This record gives sequence, C-alpha cells and structure tokens, in this order.
Amino acid sequence: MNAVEIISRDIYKAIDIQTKILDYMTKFFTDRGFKWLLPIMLSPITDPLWPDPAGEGIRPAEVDVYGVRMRLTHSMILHKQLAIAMGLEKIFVLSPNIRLESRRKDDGRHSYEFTQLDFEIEGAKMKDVMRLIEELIYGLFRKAEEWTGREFPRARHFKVYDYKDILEEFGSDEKASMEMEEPFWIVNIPREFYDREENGVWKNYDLILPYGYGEVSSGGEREWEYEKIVAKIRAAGLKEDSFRPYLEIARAGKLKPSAGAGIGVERLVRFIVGAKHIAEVQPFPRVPGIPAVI
Amino acid sequence: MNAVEIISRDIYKAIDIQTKILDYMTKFFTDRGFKWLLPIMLSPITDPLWPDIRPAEVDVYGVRMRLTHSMILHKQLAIAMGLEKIFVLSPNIRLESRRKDDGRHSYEFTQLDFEIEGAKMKDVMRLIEELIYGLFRKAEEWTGREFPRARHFKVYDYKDILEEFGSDEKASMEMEEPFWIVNIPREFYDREENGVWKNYDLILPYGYGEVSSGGEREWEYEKIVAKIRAAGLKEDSFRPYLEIARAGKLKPSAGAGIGVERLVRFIVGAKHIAEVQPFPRVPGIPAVI
Ligand SMILES: Nc1ncnc2c1ncn2[C@@H]1O[C@H](COP(=O)(O)OP(=O)(O)OP(=O)(O)O)[C@@H](O)[C@H]1O
Ligand SMILES: Nc1ncnc2c1ncn2[C@@H]1O[C@H](COP(=O)(O)OP(=O)(O)OP(=O)(O)O)[C@@H](O)[C@H]1O
Ligand SMILES: N[C@@H](CC(=O)O)C(=O)O
Ligand SMILES: [Mg+2]
Ligand SMILES: [Mg+2]
Ligand SMILES: [Mg+2]
Ligand SMILES: [Mg+2]
Ligand SMILES: [Mg+2]
Ligand SMILES: [Mg+2]
Repeated sequence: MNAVEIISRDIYKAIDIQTKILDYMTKFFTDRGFKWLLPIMLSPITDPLWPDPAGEGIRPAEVDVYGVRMRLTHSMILHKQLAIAMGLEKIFVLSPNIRLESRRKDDGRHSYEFTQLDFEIEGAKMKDVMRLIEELIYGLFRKAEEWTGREFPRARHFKVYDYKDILEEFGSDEKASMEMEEPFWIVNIPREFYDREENGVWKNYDLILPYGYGEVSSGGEREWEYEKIVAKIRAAGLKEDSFRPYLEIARAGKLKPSAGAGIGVERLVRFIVGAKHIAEVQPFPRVPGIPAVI
Repeated sequence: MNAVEIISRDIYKAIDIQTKILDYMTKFFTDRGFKWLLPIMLSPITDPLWPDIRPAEVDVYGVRMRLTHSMILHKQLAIAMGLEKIFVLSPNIRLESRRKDDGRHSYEFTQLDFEIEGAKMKDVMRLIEELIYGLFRKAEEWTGREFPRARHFKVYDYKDILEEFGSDEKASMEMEEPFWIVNIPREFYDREENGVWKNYDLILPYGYGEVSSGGEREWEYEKIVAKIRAAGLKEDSFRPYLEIARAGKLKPSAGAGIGVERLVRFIVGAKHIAEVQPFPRVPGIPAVI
C-alpha cells in the first residue's frame, strides 16, 4: 500500500485489544517475580534460525557500528542465556525482531518486523514452561471473552504431539492447525544448537493455535556445555566464528541449565480479533518480501 | 571488558529497580486510556535529530531503510490514524561519537515515547510532573532513600539557561530538584509560533542531566517544508510523511519521550549508564556482545 492508504485503515479495535493483551501479559510475569529487561537490536551475534524446519535459512540484516559489523536481532535467545548467566533467575523482554523473510512466507502469519514476549527461567524443565504457558493462555482467553463478548477455546491444558507424528498424520503443522479446534503442542523438533538434545530427543515445544492460525509460541530447555554446543554448530555447517563471544562464555563454563519461550504478540492479537492477515493489526505493515513505504 | 567480564558484573539491584519502574510507567499510561503500540526499527523515514550524525542504514528487499533515530514521525502518523493517545517502549539506535561517552549516553537505548491528539505544551508538562512525583514517592519505598520532593518544577527559558549557566548540563549540576527548559529551537516537527517554540526538556538534578524532551507539533504542510528546506535537509528523505501532510491528514498534537535507562540510572544512583545495562552500548566502543 501507499502512505495515505496505510493511514486510512480502521485498526482501532485491534490496537485496543493489543493494549489489553500487553497489560495482561506483562503483569502475568511481573506478578511471578520475573525481571523486565530492555531489548537489544544490534550485536556481533544473533539467533541463526537454522537448522529449523520452519525456515528457509535467511541471513540477518547487518550494519557497521564504529567500523564493526553488527547483526540486527533475529532473536534474543543467546542474550537470554547470558542474562541467566548473570544471575537474574527469571527474565522477560518485549523484544522486536527483524527477519527479512521471502515472499514465500507471506502466509498471513508473518511480518518482517515483529515483537515477541521472550522469557527464560534458570533451572526449568520443558514440562514447567509448558505448564506456565498454558496458565497464561487459559487466563488470557477468559479475559478475551469479556473484552470481545465472543467465545474462545476453553481448554486448561493442551494435547501433546511428537513432530514426527504430526508429519505422518497431517503432513505439516499447517494442516494440523487447520484440523484442530483447540491449541495444541508440537514437541521434539530437531533445530538450532541451543535447544537441548539428549540421545536423539529434543527437549522443545511449539504452541499451535487452532483453525489454521498456526504457531504462536516456541521454546525449549537449553544446552549449556561447551563441547556439546560446538559439535552441534559444526554438524549443522554453521561457523564457530559467528558465535565467538558466546562460545567464550560457554568455554569458561558460565552457561547454566535453563528453559524458556517466546510468544508472538501480533500473532496473538490477530487470533483474538479474528483478522485474516497479520498486517491488519499493525499500524505500519511489514509484509514479507515487500519493502514498506512507511 | 571481554565477554566473560561483561557477564561477571553485579546488576541484579539495577534490573530489580528497572522492573519496578517499567511496571509503574506502563500502568501510568494504560490507566489514563493510552493505547500501547509496538515499536518499529526499520523505515524509509526517521527523526533527523537536527538541527539541535546520520542514521544507520540497511537494504531491505533492495530498498534503503533507516534504523530508528526516534519514532517521532510514526507517532504523528498514529495520531493521524485516529488512535487519540498512544505510547510505545521504543528502542533507538544513535551512533554517537566517542566524545559523547559522558556517562549518560549509550548508542542503543529505549525511550517511553508518547503522543496525545489536541494537547498543549502545559498539558504534557503537567502529565510528566504527575508521573515523576508519583515515581519518586514509590522509589522512596523501594530503596529506603529520599528523593526530590517538588510537586511542580521550575520553568526556565532556554536563553536564560545559556546566559546564567552556559548549558543545561551546568544547570543540572547546581539544582536539587527536577526543572524544565522551554522554547528551544530544534527539529522541524516541534511547533514554532511567532519565534517561540512550544517545546520542553525535563532536566534531572545533581548533574544527571536531561531525562525527557517533547513538544507540540507542526501539522501544516507548508510550514513543515519551509523549516526542512531552511535547515538544509532533503525533502526527499521524508517523502511518504510529506505526502500525508500534503494530503491534509496530520493533526495538532503534543507528546514527549522519556529515557528509561537514564531514569533507572538516577533512581539507583549509578555513576555511568553502562552500569544499569546488561549489555553495555558505550559510544565509540563497538559492543563485544
Ligand atoms: N516473521 C514473524 N512474524 C510475526 N510473528 C513471528 C514471526 N516469526 C516468529 N514470530 C512469532 O514469535 C515466535 C518466534 O520464535 P521463532 O523464531 O522460533 O518462530 P518461528 O519458527 O521462526 O516461526 P515460523 O516458522 O512460523 O515462521 C513465534 O512462535 C511466533 O509467534
Ligand atoms: N544516546 C542516548 N543514550 C541514552 N539515552 C538517551 C540518548 N539520547 C537520548 N536519550 C534519552 O531519550 C530522550 C530522547 O529524546 P532526545 O532526542 O530529545 O534526546 P537528546 O536531545 O538527543 O539527548 P541529549 O542532549 O542528552 O544528547 C532523551 O531525553 C534522553 O532521556
Ligand atoms: N521523543 C521526543 C523526540 C526525541 O527526542 O526523539 C518527542 O516526543 O518530541
Ligand atoms: Mg515456527
Ligand atoms: Mg520462521
Ligand atoms: Mg519457532
Ligand atoms: Mg543527543
Ligand atoms: Mg538534548
Ligand atoms: Mg532532547
């Protein structure tokens, strides 16, 4: 769209919903003793987002800072681990991400700029995090019924499926979402080096919304051991050079076991207001493959 | 500081205070009916920060985008969309020189940025005073220490600061209460009427310096483009914004941005802003992490 067209849309309802969602979610975490961090947008290191069945293997945008190449944040996952290393115990951030995805990813769920509420908990296990997310989501959906006067899935806990089993039964998480009428978990997905893997099993989880809305949250237990981390990076064809300061911290033995997740704020707003395309809930759309005018 | 030294610092108390500050400030705006917007980091347009350095840039699908200097122009566009009252916790990227490493500058930071349709300068100042007074009282509970009391702050004209103290920084070092500086000639978006600028900076005492800037805004296309031309800026670096102004869609408003890290610094009483950041971003020193 062009500038004047963009500012001509009526998105007041979506923004009012977003405000209520942000109020609810931030209070959820501060009420439970989480510390609230500010984001970083530029770093020598960022989330590789690869390997990942959910991706095409994009490289992060980058810019020079005092002559040094910095990467724009793909996600703050490595920084969350470092925050745990600093003894903050339980942390969250409203983190903007920049992911220059292709036109193939303009499916109504993707934006090339977006924010996730990203959180991490020292010593947590996958079951603990999934239980916390269920509590947050159940509580939010009850609130959403008051806000909108419409009904939302009533489930207090969600069914759990192995990634491999999803592939076999539905073919893809896409079709699975299409068939379900309640949120559900997909677990054990081989992906990035930082998700914990133990004897062929991945200790990770994606929360999928029903009715074709697709993934809304993703997380895992983490790796913390240097030699294990380096082997995974190498096996994936990635370069140790891209993670140098982080691997220095790992080699020193300063990473601690932890688990966490990120929740897409815009994807959640979209679900609650029932928008067909995520661009409808953004004052300034960032459609994959289409450079925005404003 | 290498990577290991950076993460070996003690920062728990500062983050603890920051959490309480963020909880207080976001609740302050939601309580008063403000909409909570999410930030943008890449756009063809951004705050020039001049008259008062060039924006970092990156190509996005073949188009040159600017990293956010500030969301000022986007705030005005949200007013134009009819959102009425808005705020955002907005990260900024400002690649300042090594000279700006003065203890209150970082090349990445967040401001709580807000805007209100139809508001006048004294409306926004009163609102900021209410916020700060309330925060200072809560901080006495959190920290067991005493903070500035003033319910309302002294107002200095910009010229009177220059003549009596030389700069806002020297003024800061000699006050014990927050104070306002008004009528400062700067960027094209602040409203200027009869040689008077309808704008304001909130300055902290004890040498901590500026914590907020804001103003009523220009909304008329002709008035806007004159100030841009006069300043020596390129109209074509603001095209889609000027399209909207020319279309007659900009509305009168006022607002301000408040430096979150600068506030945390004041309340914990840290000598350098880097002490309250988990990952320091010191001007002229590319971060190691
Ligand atoms: N391009 C995007 N646009 C909007 N929201 C997103 C986008 N990418 C991720 N998110 C949201 O934030 C979370 C990000 O974590 P993560 O990087 O692991 O997601 P993802 O694997 O890349 O998602 P997807 O495969 O659907 O593109 C997601 O669960 C989702 O809710
Ligand atoms: N480099 C920075 N580091 C940390 N906080 C900043 C920085 N620049 C601005 N801020 C904070 O956010 C606000 C941003 O608005 P503004 O553009 O008007 O600041 P500024 O005029 O450029 O600040 P200053 O004169 O100290 O350099 C400031 O009032 C301040 O609190
Ligand atoms: N946030 C300021 C602008 C800035 O200082 O970046 C304002 O609202 O005027
Ligand atoms: Mg995914
Ligand atoms: Mg993806
Ligand atoms: Mg994911
Ligand atoms: Mg400045
Ligand atoms: Mg200033
Ligand atoms: Mg200023």
